[PDB]
Amino acid sequence: TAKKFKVVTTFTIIQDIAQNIAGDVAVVESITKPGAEIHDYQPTPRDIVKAQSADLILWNGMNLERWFEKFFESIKDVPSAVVTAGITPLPIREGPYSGIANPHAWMSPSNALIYIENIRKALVEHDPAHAETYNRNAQAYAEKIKALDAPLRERLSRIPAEQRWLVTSEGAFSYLAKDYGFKEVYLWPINAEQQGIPQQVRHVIDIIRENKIPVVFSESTISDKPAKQVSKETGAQYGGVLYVDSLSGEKGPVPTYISLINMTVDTIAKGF
Ligand SMILES: [Zn+2]
Ligand SMILES: [Zn+2]
Ligand SMILES: [Zn+2]
Ligand SMILES: [Zn+2]
Ligand SMILES: [Zn+2]
Ligand SMILES: [Zn+2]
Repeated sequence: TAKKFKVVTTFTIIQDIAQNIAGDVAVVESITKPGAEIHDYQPTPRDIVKAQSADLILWNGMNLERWFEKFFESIKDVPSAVVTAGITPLPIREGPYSGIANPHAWMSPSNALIYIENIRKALVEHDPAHAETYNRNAQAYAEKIKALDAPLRERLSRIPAEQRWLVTSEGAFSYLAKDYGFKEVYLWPINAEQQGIPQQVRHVIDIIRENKIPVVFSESTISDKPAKQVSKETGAQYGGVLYVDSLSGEKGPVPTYISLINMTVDTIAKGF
């Protein structure tokens, strides 16, 4: 037990999944901090030194981290791995990124099994002295993820099909909405600098008309104001905050990936 194998991830969700696979035999750190916007994060010099100190770097791919490839050019002799390998992307459906992969694949718990296997495989490949701990921890964590499916569906089972509309600010929930039979509506399709600020807001306020959607949400790394506005101009309650792009701090409501899924579904459910 000298200095432990060091893994650096781009953001907090991957950090928590990887630390569950690593257990005590490896140290997993995230480049972005809890609460920080991850799509257009601007790396600092201290971020370079952190990534350069790693034995292995994990990132999402599906162009989630618009900043990563340019950043990674400053890192030498450190292998990286894309943890969404083998996931089939859902395309973005409107706006200037229409047709690009929707990168929020981790919001489907069945996809998280694929994240887990990609991370396990990378850990075993580059740290083979601990292949037994990594292989045991991954199987145990995959079983925790599989166990979520029944309580999650049961928690949402009081909402009838026609009523299952999920109205959020970022369209970050397409993978979760597909898994649990929700229709998605959103103020913008993916976080970015962009136009369409008030026109999608009026188009969303539209769809809330004929479907009498009762509740709309925001998310933890972006401004809650546009959702709160939509709630004002309609009769819909503001139900947010949902979690997708970041965990909370270790003492906050959402310190782990499992707590992020459970609490996001729980908040949708109570919103209805
Ligand atoms: Zn050891
Ligand atoms: Zn080691
Ligand atoms: Zn490798
Ligand atoms: Zn043993
Ligand atoms: Zn739309
Ligand atoms: Zn996002």
